[PDB]
Order: sequence, then structure tokens, then C-alpha cells
Amino acid sequence: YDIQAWKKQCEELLNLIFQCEDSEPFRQPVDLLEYPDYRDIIDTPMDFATVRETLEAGNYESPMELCKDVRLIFSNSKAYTPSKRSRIYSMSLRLSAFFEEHISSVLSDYKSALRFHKR
Ligand SMILES: CNC(=O)c1scc2c1OCCO2
Repeated sequence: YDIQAWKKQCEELLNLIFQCEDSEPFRQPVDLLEYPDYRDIIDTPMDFATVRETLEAGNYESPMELCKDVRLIFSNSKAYTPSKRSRIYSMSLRLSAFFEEHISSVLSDYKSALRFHKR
């Protein structure tokens, strides 16, 4: 019932994601010189370095906020791809399945801790 435990658990999960080859296209902001139409399609850019920096600055109040920003990385990939068979889109679908498998317990444990605090 530790209400603060989610933060280290999210740092550890981000470390795993940065070690995965599938994260390489998503580690820094999309290069607008390589993709000059990107901002015509995508309203709010997001990347894993921006997520890690926001966490380490103390600017997430909950793991649900972190999870909304990671899911925006994946929805931006789905919106920008020209094909459901593209290389980079393929990489985002595998990384999303890995992220969702690992974040589920983080969210469950945090919500349980809050309910115990309010009991
Ligand atoms: C050649 N580019 C692509 O097929 C795709 S699919 C998703 C993307 C991306 O390039 C930029 C990053 O996000």
C-alpha cells in the first residue's frame, strides 16, 4: 500500500524500453527535416525522452498521467504511418504490447494504495 512506489517502477520500465531495439524510432522527438509533413498530421508530438524528463522533474502526479503520454507515442505512430505493414509502425505495435503487459500491475498497485489511504 505504498502510494509513492509507482515512480521508481516507471523509471525501471523506461530503462527496459530504452534497452529494446524497437524503441529506437521513439527515443527522441521525430526529426522534422526527415519528415517535413509530420506536423500536418500530428497535433501533439511525444517521445520517451520527454516522458522520462517529465517523470524525473516531478511533473507527473500519478502513473495514469505517464500512461496517457506513452499511449500518445503509439497513437501518433498509427496516425502517421502510410501502411499498417510499415517497418516503424510494426516496431510501435510490439513495443505497445510490451508496455501494456508491464504497466498493468503498476496501475493496479497504485489504485489499491489510494483506496487503502481513503478506507
Ligand atoms: C518512414 N516512416 C514511417 O513509415 C513511419 S510509421 C510511424 C512513424 C514513421 O516515421 C516517423 C516516426 O513515426
